[PDB]
Amino acid sequence: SVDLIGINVAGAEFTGGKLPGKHGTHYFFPPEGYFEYWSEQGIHTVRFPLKWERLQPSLNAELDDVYASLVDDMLDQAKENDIKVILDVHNYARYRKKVIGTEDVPVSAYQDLMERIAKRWQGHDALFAYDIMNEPYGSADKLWPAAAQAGIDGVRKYDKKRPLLIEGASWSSAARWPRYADELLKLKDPADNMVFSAHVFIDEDASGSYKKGPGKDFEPMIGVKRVEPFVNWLKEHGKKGHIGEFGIPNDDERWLDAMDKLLAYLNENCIPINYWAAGPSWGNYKLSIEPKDGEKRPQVALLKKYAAKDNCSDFGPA
Ligand SMILES: OC[C@H]1O[C@@H](O[C@H]2[C@H](O)[C@@H](O)[C@H](O)O[C@@H]2CO)[C@H](O)[C@@H](O)[C@@H]1O
Repeated sequence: SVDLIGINVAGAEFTGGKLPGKHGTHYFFPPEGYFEYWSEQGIHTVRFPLKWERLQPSLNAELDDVYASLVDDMLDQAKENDIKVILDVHNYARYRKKVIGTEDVPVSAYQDLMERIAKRWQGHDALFAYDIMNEPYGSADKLWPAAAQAGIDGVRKYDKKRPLLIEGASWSSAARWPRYADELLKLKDPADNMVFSAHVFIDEDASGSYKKGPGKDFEPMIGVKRVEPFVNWLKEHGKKGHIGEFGIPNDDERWLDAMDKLLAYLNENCIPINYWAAGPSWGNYKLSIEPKDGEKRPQVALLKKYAAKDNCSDFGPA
């Protein structure tokens, strides 16, 4: 099913500078019992970041069985708790700091990664979709459309049914989406099941740092206004959409009001959201909705409120 309400469960992509790194020290998968809390809160879809270099420490070669087995176990526990998972290659269109499409990371190497991801997990009932790359940016922007096509071709060799979540240039900015997304119109999916996925924060520079508070003259519809360029481009071109990353601090009611207004707008257009972020090792991270003693998480009640209003059967907009 297409749930409008989902969460990011981050941690497996942490500490990108430590490769391969050590599980429990540099990166973190959900412990056993982790998904139980979110299942009882009525959350049934999870977006799960992964690091390409840990999945595949050598281009064009087999996946690392140790890290991939941690993914196996995660998907099993999601199935235990009635959760479907979006796998997210959280790599900014780069492998070991080099852009997909340059000499050292040819698009064929990216295609090989996605072939291997799809081959290993297409048979897993808990797998919902592939977010084939998180936030292309910078020098990756011009090369990203060609990379995306190779990623699509790779998955479709082994999985011809699941949705493919296609992010855009410029950190997949929702507010800036129409400036660059026309180049994504050339993408071809034999299965005709692509969904575009933009990201939005409502701080000053949309970086999600929230260095400052809402400030005076704060516009509660700011979240709606920053996703309107994305949703209107989807309507103009007859495409389907998704918001794969959005989060707010827990310390100002004005943030919550804007998140309510955003979720209402997304509901009216059948656009799913993945809140950024839950996860087992976030510590004091200001956007975390993971339960923490000496923290309250008023974003969760808002998510649950709109999960009960979800009467969409497919990705919108209409
Ligand atoms: O949006 C999350 C993403 O933002 C990056 O900051 C961008 C920002 O998105 C953009 O709106 C602004 O104009 O430029 C900055 C970059 O200088 C940030 O670098 C990422 O870590 C983050 O994932």
